[PDB]
Amino acid sequence: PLDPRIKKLLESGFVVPIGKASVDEVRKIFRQLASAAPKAEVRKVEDIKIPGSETSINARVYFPKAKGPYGVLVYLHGGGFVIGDVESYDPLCRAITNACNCVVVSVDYRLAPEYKFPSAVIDSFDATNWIYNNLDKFDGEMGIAIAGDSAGGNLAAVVALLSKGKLDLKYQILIYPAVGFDSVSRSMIEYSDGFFLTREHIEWFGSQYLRSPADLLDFRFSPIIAQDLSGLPPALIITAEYDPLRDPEEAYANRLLQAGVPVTSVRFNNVIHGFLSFFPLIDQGKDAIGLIGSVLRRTFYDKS
Amino acid sequence: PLDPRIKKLLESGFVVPIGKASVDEVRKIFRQLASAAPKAEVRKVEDIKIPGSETSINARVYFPKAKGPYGVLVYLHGGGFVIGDVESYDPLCRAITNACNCVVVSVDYRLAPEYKFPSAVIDSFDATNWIYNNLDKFDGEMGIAIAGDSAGGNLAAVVALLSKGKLDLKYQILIYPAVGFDSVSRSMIEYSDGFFLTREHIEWFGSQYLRSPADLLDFRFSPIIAQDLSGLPPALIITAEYDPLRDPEEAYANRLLQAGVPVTSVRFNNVIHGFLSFFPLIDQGKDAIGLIGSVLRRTFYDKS
Amino acid sequence: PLDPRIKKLLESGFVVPIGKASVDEVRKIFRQLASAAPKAEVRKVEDIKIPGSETSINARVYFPKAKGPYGVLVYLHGGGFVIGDVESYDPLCRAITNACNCVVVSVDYRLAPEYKFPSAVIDSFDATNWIYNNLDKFDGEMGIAIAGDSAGGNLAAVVALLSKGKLDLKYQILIYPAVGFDSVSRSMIEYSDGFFLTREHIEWFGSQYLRSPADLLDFRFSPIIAQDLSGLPPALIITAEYDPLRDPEEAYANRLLQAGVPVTSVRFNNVIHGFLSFFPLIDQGKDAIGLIGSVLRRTFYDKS
Amino acid sequence: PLDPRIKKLLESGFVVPIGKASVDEVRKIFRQLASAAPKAEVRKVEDIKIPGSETSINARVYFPKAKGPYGVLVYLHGGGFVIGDVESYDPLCRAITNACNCVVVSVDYRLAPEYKFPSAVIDSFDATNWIYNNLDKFDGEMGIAIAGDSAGGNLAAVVALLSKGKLDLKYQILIYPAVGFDSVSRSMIEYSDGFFLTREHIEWFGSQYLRSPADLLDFRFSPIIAQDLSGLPPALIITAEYDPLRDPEEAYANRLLQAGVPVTSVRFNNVIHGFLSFFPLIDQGKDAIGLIGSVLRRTFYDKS
Repeated sequence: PLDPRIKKLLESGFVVPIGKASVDEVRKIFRQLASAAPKAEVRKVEDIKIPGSETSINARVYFPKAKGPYGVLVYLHGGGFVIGDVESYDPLCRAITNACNCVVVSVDYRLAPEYKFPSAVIDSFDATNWIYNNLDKFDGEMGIAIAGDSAGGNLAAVVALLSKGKLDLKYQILIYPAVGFDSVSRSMIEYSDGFFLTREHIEWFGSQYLRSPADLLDFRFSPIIAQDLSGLPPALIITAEYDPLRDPEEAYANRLLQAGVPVTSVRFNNVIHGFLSFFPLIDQGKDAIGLIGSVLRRTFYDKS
Repeated sequence: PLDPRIKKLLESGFVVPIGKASVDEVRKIFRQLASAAPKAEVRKVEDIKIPGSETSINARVYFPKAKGPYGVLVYLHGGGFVIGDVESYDPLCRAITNACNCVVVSVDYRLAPEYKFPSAVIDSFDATNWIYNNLDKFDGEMGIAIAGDSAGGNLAAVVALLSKGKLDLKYQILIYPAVGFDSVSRSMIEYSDGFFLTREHIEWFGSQYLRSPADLLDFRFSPIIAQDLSGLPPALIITAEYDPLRDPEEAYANRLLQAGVPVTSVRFNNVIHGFLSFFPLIDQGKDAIGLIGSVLRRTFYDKS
Repeated sequence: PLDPRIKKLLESGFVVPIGKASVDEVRKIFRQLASAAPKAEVRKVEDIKIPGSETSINARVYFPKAKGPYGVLVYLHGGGFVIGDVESYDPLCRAITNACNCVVVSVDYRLAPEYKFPSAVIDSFDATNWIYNNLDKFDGEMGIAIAGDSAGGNLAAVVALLSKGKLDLKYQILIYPAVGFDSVSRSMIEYSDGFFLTREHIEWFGSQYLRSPADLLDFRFSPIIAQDLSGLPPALIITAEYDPLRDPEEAYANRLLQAGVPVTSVRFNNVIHGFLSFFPLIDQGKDAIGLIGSVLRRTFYDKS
Repeated sequence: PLDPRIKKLLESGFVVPIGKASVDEVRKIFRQLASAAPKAEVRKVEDIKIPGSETSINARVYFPKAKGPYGVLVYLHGGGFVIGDVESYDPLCRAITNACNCVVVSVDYRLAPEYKFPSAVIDSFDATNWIYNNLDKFDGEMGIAIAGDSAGGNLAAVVALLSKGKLDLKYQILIYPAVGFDSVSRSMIEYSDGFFLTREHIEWFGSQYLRSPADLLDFRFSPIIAQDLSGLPPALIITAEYDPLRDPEEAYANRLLQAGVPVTSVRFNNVIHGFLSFFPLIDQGKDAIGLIGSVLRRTFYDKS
């Protein structure tokens, strides 16, 4: 079952009313839930502007207390392509920075409904490309990895596909990613209601971001249908037991492994979608951050 | 685990080499596996020609020994839209006829690759419509129901959708139906190999029947994406534990139930896709036929 | 998920308050829930007294409208070894009689807490033995089979074990049986609350029937630990998707199959423990009765 | 499915022939598989003798390169209560030492069949008690935690129960622990063969360690039946997807959570029982060690 702490939380009015309030109001509610966590100190934080192909892309750079040289983690926030932003994810990014002893660059990709698919993908890819070619500005020569949660994990997976034979990503961290259109899985049907992220929210986010049903078949929305997954960076894929998105994420892990990509696929039992964002209230979220920290310290530094 | 009888069978060379032999050779091998079962006597068998909108449609009519009046079951064979035919399914149709005490009309819908989607759907619908308007010719006034296995179960489900507010179907029997595009489910990933129907076969059948990826999003191929499942006939949905197709079929059951359609969804444990076709070698197949017989005698006759 | 009809029912106060009211009151509430179903006509009903080794055993005999000769189904009711009786199960037994065209003998085995384990087992075995040696009194020469639901299914399975090389049982029908001590399965943990039969009820029933923890290891309470399951009668095992007892029943099916016993193991999706008792309110219960009818008409009569 | 790397490994003759070779030969084969991994440097290693209530208990103490003060992890090796020892687990203990920046004390508890249950429990508890009262000898004032894998994880869980209101354990790390008698779970039935640890091995180990079937009901063998799990130390429970032992471990996690104990329960997908012991050949094993390191650095030091 759910961790009783989580069951109590959901019963006690822990909700974002996606599809039942204006886009402004749902953004505001999410800001308050996410941005409430403590902001751990880091060494230095910098806001920068990345020159993207279609827009100037805001990003926030977090430097760790450890001395360089560093690896650089490009981080793409979640929020169903519609909500979230760099500043609401500041507590989570600072926690990751400290766990990984690495530079984290959190990207403000364009959001729907104002900017439809594939705008978020273009910005996420353009930001990763620029960071790769400018690692020297971050004392970042230990290399680049890409990470994101939920919608951001979808973007991370897709950027890893788009980067093949262009950039040299060390690693992809996919934190309960959306991996594409799912009208069929058991987890999607079983956990459609009552577990924080609902089927109605998933459909509402889709209705804002996608332009037509053809986009469902586009690998830049559904990377699980990509023709060829070989040669992608090694993956850590974190899933949550009581999450409608769980089964397709475990399928994507298996497909990567089948294509010879190294994958550590881990299900956090007893918890729900989005749990890292609520690490003060959901202890397992801290341990998932610690797991991200382990994998990145190993890839970048060959350290424990 | 698999029923040891089935494990022994698969180990002992029980295979159709889909995608690894010519269309002619795979059709021939399937004919031999299916057509090998005993042909139970029925009262009378008749081959008829149904005037379809695009072709003359062959069908075989089986009359039960019980006296009329009858319900009429329209039966659509499986074979991935490419293999099978009325004559290979003659043993299974005779078994159903005897179990249900009903008239069975088995439909020879056009096959791929010669005829692509949606030719099989058009023929299956046209046949059902004609049978409905001609029930009197079968002493068939107790009404019409639709059934099929695998690809035929897909066609049965889709005909039920297309019939809403045109015909009065009493019931839909979906025997491990294909219910649409699935790149994500656990059963599909878990049972992709070694359980008679493989992912490679599913992809090969798709490559023969579909015209483009857009067809994946067509409700006449993927009925699980239909906009509105309400008002469909009550369903019996039979699934098999070790079948890649299992999870999406259980999702379709749940979606029907959510739309207020009565559904009896039953998983036959320990068995594989296609098991009713092999009822002499797989005892559970006999019991699945007996379950079909119960549901149809109740719907048509209000008899035990 | 649950069939919405069932979810509505449970939400609407469908409960037996096991462990929270006196034994008299819980028996009375169960009588009212079970005995409410319509009593289908049969040909003749007779109450008899079977001379058991420890008690005179009441049984109710139901004769079908079909002409003889008959098979005889020994039926053992459920109720956690504590509640239920022949008369509350009269609607279900009449439904089975009509489905199977067979004689049903429903046994009033001694109940806990008045009579502890193994009293129910002794009576169930003694009744089966007497019926076997007296089949001629029922025009019952087509043979004997044993069936029960829940606690009664436990007793049926155990009688099948105790009968090996004494009686010639044709078949065992185990309808969501209790198959022994389970402190570990996923279904038990997952469906411990909210699905009609709860962990607290299971523990309360155990506390009334068992004498000490050693009884947990007795094969006459936990048949899944029996040393040797070979040579038992072919089984139909019915399970329900949302039932804490589900996983150990599927394990018992697998163990039988591994011991070379023919088993048809079927999970009724979307439904709860006890669903056949509520066949007027839960349509799938009718279809499960129809499946029992198919299997028994085949074993006894070699008829469809 | 299994990680293809693991499938290749198992196919390529990766086996301990438990129950099919002498106790000496199975011990020798395990020594060679486990002891083959690289021995990472640590600061200092010491072999000590702990005065137990029934025997002098050998233990190996590993000091980390980081400066003190330290927490102390008591480590209990796996091997089904029969095989393994401190020296075969030296590579894994050194890896843990480095990940946790902590003192690890690996305990040589008495083995079956020479010493039956509960000898291993008595030694594991006596060692933990002595280490707790002698933390000063290890510069170990940051406290004590207990960890073990498989049989050792069973012993760790049981020591945590036995320590309540005697010692102050900070944490219990249970790495695919055996949590007691399981004749019923789906994982046990499903993964009984072909996944390195088999049902036959589990039964053979039991037959060497236990004295009678009554021991199955003893909470010091089956901690999942303990009367009261409240007030135990926070747990990290690691399970593996393709492991017969998986389901009862997830049940034990849930029971702890229900008793208000903090638990992080994580399933490593695609891998088998014992995978941390094979961290050079199974990459996920390294990441599981990194997760142990995160949780211990947090509990002992409040560090990332």
